[PDB]
Amino acid sequence: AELACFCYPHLENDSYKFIPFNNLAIKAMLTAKVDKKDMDKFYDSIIYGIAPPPQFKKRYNTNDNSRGMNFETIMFTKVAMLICEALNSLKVTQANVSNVLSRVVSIRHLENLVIRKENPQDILFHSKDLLLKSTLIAIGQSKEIETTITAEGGEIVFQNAAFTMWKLTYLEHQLMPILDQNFIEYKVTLNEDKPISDVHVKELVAELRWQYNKFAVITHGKGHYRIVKYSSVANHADRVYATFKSNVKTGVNNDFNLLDQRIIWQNWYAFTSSMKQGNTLDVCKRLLFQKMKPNPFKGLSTDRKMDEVS
Amino acid sequence: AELACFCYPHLENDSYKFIPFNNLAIKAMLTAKVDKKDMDKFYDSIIYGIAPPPQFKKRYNTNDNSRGMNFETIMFTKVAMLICEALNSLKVTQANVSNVLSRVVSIRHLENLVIRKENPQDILFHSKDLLLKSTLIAIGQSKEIETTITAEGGEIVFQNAAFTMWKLTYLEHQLMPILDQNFIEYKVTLNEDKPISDVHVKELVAELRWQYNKFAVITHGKGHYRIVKYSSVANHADRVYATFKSNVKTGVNNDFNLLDQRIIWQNWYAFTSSMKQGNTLDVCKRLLFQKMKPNPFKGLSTDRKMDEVS
Amino acid sequence: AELACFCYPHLENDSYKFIPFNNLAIKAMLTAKVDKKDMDKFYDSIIYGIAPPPQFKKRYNTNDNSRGMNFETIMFTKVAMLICEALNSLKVTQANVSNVLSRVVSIRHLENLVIRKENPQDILFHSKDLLLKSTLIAIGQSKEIETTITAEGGEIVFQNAAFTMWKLTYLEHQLMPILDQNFIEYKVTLNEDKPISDVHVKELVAELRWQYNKFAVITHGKGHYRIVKYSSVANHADRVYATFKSNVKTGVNNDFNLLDQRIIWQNWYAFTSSMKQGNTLDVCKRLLFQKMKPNPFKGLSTDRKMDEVS
Amino acid sequence: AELACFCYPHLENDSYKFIPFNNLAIKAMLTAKVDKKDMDKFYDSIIYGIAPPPQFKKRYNTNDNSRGMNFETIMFTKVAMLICEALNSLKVTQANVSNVLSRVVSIRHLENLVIRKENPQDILFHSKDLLLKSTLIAIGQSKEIETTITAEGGEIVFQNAAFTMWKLTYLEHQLMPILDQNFIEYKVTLNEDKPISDVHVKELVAELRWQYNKFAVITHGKGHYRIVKYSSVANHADRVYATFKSNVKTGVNNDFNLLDQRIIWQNWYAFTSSMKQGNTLDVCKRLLFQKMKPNPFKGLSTDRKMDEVS
Amino acid sequence: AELACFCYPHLENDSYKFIPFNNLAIKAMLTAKVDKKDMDKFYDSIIYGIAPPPQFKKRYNTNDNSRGMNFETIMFTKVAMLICEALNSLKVTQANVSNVLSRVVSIRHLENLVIRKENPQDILFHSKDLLLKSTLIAIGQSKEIETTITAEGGEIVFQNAAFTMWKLTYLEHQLMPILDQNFIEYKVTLNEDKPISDVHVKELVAELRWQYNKFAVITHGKGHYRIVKYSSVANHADRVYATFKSNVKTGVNNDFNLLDQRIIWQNWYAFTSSMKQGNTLDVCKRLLFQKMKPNPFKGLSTDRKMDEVS
Amino acid sequence: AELACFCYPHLENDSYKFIPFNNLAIKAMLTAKVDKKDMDKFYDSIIYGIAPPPQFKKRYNTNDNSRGMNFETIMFTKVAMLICEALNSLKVTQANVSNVLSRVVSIRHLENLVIRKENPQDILFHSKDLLLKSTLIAIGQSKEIETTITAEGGEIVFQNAAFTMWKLTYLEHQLMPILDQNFIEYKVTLNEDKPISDVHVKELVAELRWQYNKFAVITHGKGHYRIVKYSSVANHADRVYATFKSNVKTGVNNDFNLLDQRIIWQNWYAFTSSMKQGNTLDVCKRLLFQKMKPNPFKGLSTDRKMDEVS
Ligand SMILES: [Mg+2]
Ligand SMILES: [Mg+2]
Ligand SMILES: [Mg+2]
Ligand SMILES: [Mg+2]
Ligand SMILES: [Mg+2]
Ligand SMILES: [Mg+2]
Repeated sequence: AELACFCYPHLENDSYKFIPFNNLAIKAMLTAKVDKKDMDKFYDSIIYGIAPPPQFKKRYNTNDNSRGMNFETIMFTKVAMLICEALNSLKVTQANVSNVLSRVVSIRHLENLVIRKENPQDILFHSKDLLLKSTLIAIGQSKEIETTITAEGGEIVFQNAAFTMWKLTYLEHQLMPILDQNFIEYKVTLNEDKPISDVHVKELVAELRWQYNKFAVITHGKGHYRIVKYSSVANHADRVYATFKSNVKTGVNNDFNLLDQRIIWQNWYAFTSSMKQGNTLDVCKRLLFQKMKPNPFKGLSTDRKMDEVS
Repeated sequence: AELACFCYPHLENDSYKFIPFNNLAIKAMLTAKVDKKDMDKFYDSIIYGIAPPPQFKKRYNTNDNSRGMNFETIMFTKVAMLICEALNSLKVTQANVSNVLSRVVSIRHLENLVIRKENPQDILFHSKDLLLKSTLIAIGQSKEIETTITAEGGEIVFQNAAFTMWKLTYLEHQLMPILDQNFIEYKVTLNEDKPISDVHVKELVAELRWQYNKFAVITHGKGHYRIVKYSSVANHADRVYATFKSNVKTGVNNDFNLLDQRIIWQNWYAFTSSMKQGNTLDVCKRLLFQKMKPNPFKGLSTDRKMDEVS
Repeated sequence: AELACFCYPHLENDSYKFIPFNNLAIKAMLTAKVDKKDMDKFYDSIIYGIAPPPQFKKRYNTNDNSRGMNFETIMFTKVAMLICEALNSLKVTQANVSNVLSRVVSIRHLENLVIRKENPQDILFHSKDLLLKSTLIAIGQSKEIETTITAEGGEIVFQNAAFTMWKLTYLEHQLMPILDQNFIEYKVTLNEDKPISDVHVKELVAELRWQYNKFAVITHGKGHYRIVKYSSVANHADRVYATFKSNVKTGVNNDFNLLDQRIIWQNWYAFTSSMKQGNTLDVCKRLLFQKMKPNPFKGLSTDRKMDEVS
Repeated sequence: AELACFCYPHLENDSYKFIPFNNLAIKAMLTAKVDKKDMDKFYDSIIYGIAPPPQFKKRYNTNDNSRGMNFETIMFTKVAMLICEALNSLKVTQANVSNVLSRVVSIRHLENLVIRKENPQDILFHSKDLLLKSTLIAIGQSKEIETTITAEGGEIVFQNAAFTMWKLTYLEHQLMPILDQNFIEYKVTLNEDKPISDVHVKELVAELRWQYNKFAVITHGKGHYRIVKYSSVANHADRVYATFKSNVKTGVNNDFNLLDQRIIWQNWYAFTSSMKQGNTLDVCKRLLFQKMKPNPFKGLSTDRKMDEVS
Repeated sequence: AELACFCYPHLENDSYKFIPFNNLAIKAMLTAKVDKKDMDKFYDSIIYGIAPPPQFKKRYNTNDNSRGMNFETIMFTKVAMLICEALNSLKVTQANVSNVLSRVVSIRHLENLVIRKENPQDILFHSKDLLLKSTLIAIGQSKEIETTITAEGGEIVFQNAAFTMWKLTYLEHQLMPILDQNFIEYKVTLNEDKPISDVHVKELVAELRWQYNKFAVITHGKGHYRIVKYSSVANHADRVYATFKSNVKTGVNNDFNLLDQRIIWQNWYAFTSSMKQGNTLDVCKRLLFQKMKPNPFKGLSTDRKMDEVS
Repeated sequence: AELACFCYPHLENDSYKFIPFNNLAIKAMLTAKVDKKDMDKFYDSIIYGIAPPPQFKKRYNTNDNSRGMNFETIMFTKVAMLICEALNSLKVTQANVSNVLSRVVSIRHLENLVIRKENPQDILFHSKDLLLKSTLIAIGQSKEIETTITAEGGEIVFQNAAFTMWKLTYLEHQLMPILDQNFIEYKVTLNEDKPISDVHVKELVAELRWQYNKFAVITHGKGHYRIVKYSSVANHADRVYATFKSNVKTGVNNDFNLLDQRIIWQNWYAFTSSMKQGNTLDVCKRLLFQKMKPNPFKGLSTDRKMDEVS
């Protein structure tokens, strides 16, 4: 959903502060009759303050809508505050306000950060500057790359010198949980942005082949690996391509990190290298469905299997 | 119930302060044997302080009484405090104390205000002067008209530039809930006290005809619409008339706002216009039961129906 | 789903008997690896007997599939028995078996009949020939028209000399309940197949205008009215048309009862009269979205409203 | 545990009938003081009948013993009856009684058969001769090979023309459940005892490599595959060897079916082929821990992965 | 309580049959106003049949009485039936009826027999003649001695060739449970009425010294041992003496089995041998409180302790 | 477990402070792939701080490990803090840090101290110096002897001028409870370290013989008695000997307090006196299993028994 779904802008001393919505103001908005002239304007409830633009009604779950968010949970307020805390660390100028609030962000990413920020064991609980960097990356108002320390979080299921792998907890989420219960996705983040030695890559690939054999290793180009079910690689190719296409139409720069060719699924490296060369979706997606002949380390499966036998 | 059911007056520096009753003092009063000479005087429990006059015993629920209030709930204290907070914002002089405490008020209205005052999303939680205006209107110690910002509250089910419509939550109430579970009533308050354009009236009437077709649109003359079941319009006519009659006997001024003739139920506008002309109950009530031939906007039902089909 | 999802055919003395599936046989089928040569053939589990053809896997709910049926409930067995009881009342010859088992039927209709058959108050519990007629209509192996006595059932919400109106209980269903909780549909069945006097039609239309004002009165042409939300008339038009189209391609006769023009929604009568004239979907569906100028009984709303006021 | 833990022998007309123990007779036995002269003799409680020999005390769970069985469950009686039903289908002669009752059997195998026998969907519920064959195989009083139709049961997780694979449910068991909750074991039984075509083997191996990559495919030589965690192959090698060794000392014939070399784990085929050649445990077990260079079908993993991508 | 608390006599063909009371007839009796002339006569409720004599009111628990029985439990009916079943196995003649019904019996003993009779594992469930012998002993209408096979029952906590020891379950009882939760009593019954070898006595005494060191071994003279807390031996001496005294006044024969002098508590053997010589209570009870110098088997404690160390 | 399982060292101003681990840092460590070069080094999670050395993985309960501790309970943090509070009361120098953190301690002892420290009735709650002395004794960084005031705690079941006896509550523990539910152990601590008069010893031995007859009175040499089941004396002899042996190899001084010969179990005094003379395990352990002929106070059992009879 867009940032304008959680906060509205307020000017103070020619510097913009952002304010979370009340959920009762959202609920009043969803019952409002509004002119089409006013659907892009912020709504005013008399009782509960300002509400998002009525054009965003579909972002909110209703008796009719299940494809939105659960805006009446406490989590909605925590995520709105988190966004607002980060938008206020910038001082957005009037020229920029409409653009920042238009940015579409992952609610599940933001919720996971709240879970990190409120956990006293997590470094984000103790470093207001780390949390701010983490949130700024999430809401796309920073060009730093998400790494382990700035990751959205989840359950750590594997760690080594170079990588931390997280299980994404989206089924348990309060604000916008994934509905199909057959969902499983993992994330591999970089600990540092340095080059990685071959042994630390071998360790990762061994774990993925042994424990995540039914998962593809892909990426959306923003610097980290995503461990997704093979039955969903086709949908991921669609969304990655739409984003690559939409950014070519808008002029936004498309720098896509293909990551290590030894870790990424071979077919996915093909589909995304082709995409990075400029080919259309159909040229690109057909490479997902080919069976390619060749790979990087051999016998990794056997080593781990023989370790278990002991 | 009368204001004297929640507070008693105490003098300090020739200015009256009001003090909420303890519910255990009420419970002691309900067991007291009192002279008829003393039934209009405030009762003294030895253990729990002052108690309402014993003539008010019927206002309180007992093993025998179900037509009173649940004075032992925490809500009774909150409502008593709310009343007392407003009575203390005035400085009632000795000549006036008996009259203010004699005023009969809607407990359900007062309870709903408590629900607004204790809700951090509600403007009443943040504006002590709005809350005071709201309470003063409720306890009839102000001649301002209830509007959306000063409304008793409830669930917002419709809003536009001119109107907010509230569902009255009286079944869930703690202090004096409505007992029949077949109850449904709605309230339409004015957002501002200005004149209203024809489009904003058309929007309201369309919603009422489409979503509240089984409800009459009536008013008690105090500036807002009440959406009530047709099976209860007869009882409402009684109470509105009794009030109009009792105020003619007492000399209290009867200014009755008939509201927009395009919104009010046609028959009800008739019964109340006749009442405002001075006719008796029987002349007036018989106009409720006539079927009148004609109305203000045609095809509003069809427009909304055709919108839904898309 | 097709009849072959609940029973398989077995020959005895050149007369076909049908046998319900075990749900564990279905569960074994859903784990089976089967040649494409064999996907239209009945599956053999070793432990639990015969199972439906693997081409029907999608009809059954899985960890992956939610758009099928809950075949592991007791209700699945009751519905399979009901089908089988009716298929055995016929003696289907070898030429016919594949055609009967190919027939697609409403599981919710069949489940509702089970609820009637097992209820000792219901005439279906007492008349094995009524139940058989009811089931034969449901599984499309009879050309009699569904009437009140043979209806699928539900909660009776209105009855008069000519009509019974049923609320469809599909949200509570065990085998294939409707998932959106915003669902409400009603059914109006004929008590007898005779002509209906004008007063009995006036009674029905009055109830629908007063109590079901937010519902369209439509029909699928098989002899009874369906009371559906206006927001769903578009989807109903699609399915009715597909059926009318698919039967023109297959040569199946399309007799469509347009029912009383005074009861059916005006726009729907148009879309279906146009369909019955042979026009394409787009010519027909556009008549759903027009606003037409004129209707049959006037003042019915007012009469019922005035009755309530008393 | 030994068969003498569930039944005792009783002679009628020079033919032996077997009788299940009462669990209260077992409980009396566990409190009994018995001469060492009598520890191999059946115990007599006065109140509850005959009880197992006191030398079997350790087979029964106590406040002190957790490595025995839950003899006070209803399941103990069902398993005792099942054993007794099968022992009575034979007519064991006096020379044989001590030998049959000495036979050690898998309680979990017997419990699983009870779960099949009491399930109306299961063929064992309907065929008293199949159930008897199944039980006779289980209690080692038959030289037929366990196949799908005679299998102990469990959840079917894969089936094809040649094989059925079962998940062993031992954690849910009442009489002697597996305690570590980290347990998972699967069983692959033959549907028929015929030769198996190469495609049906390819189908099995593809499923095992894709869905059971973290499992070894081994066998105990009695005609079916066992899918066990690699971390437990070492323990299985011990038990298989002890049995092979103990049968060489006792003269019992050791026919060990090595099954298909394309399905069995390569190392396990080695350890068991060596065992079948007569080598000692240490020569044999060391072959489990080698990493061997080569295998039967290549690209099976890739085919299944590419199927999922579609 | 007396037998007349559970049944009343009814004559048929000059042979007496006994009939259980309805608990509602008892409840009517406890509200009845009755002449003192009629307190020893059976009461007639009009609605529920015959009720016990009103002189027995104190035997029944009331809002006022806790020292009686819970006559409204199902257990009361089962115990009444058990008594009645045994009274009907005799054919009590008119001369005898008043005497049998006057007999005072242990309700807890009778309840325990019901628990044995309704247990399919218990021989009493299968032998109507054993159950009858057991009940006849209990209600003192038989001079046979209670043994293991005829015991009242409970949990078996020790058994050997000569003895069975039972834990008395009186805290869990439905009809008349022991109220202090600090209660523990055990019973040692003879398996046969033969002489007992010295090893089987050594086994019993070893178990009592090791596991029941805080318990006295006493007897009430009726052929079995009672394992009671030392803090209650004084009360037991009272009741045993009262019975021995009351039977000397009534002429009932007093045969008191002193049991094995090696098993009985030394002091208790003294108090009861003195009682059997004719001394008064004070001569006898003072022997309970002496500390006597010497005993039968030495080192039994040490043997059992050393067994445990291994 | 070793002290390094709860805290890691941090240097400040050439004085060492110790810091508790986060349990999420431990959980990240248990998923980490670590070089063998690094298994003795403290682990760094990026998100949750420092974690114990990976060589300690087995000290922590996992889905696979039940023989470790429940490090995710709040109790783990309280025990880590308690350790850290005591390690910081010392100022451990760099030479010493590795040695202190290597010390193996009783987690159950530490948990019991937490239960004392957080109890406002306990003197440890009020005396930070008593608590520190108590913890320093527990973690073996003090040579004072545990006494009643510094005891680990538990339920007091007996007290006199010289001794307090505690029931060890290890089954209820959160961090590392004893799993067998058949566990019972008691502790007898000295109130003062003075000589004890003969009457106060007689009082203790009387209580142990009467109420703990099935328990051996032993000691591990550190100044207090342990009341353990005879069935476990053999295991205790093993552990006491291993400690005595391991300290002879390491040069740590072995001062073993044999305590009062009148209180200790005779056989145990023998096994430990022999151990203190230098004999091997087999010479020593065989003295546990002998039956020795003679003891200190006679008739103590009889006195207590006779007290109870009154
Ligand atoms: Mg990415
Ligand atoms: Mg009004
Ligand atoms: Mg139809
Ligand atoms: Mg095998
Ligand atoms: Mg006796
Ligand atoms: Mg010690």
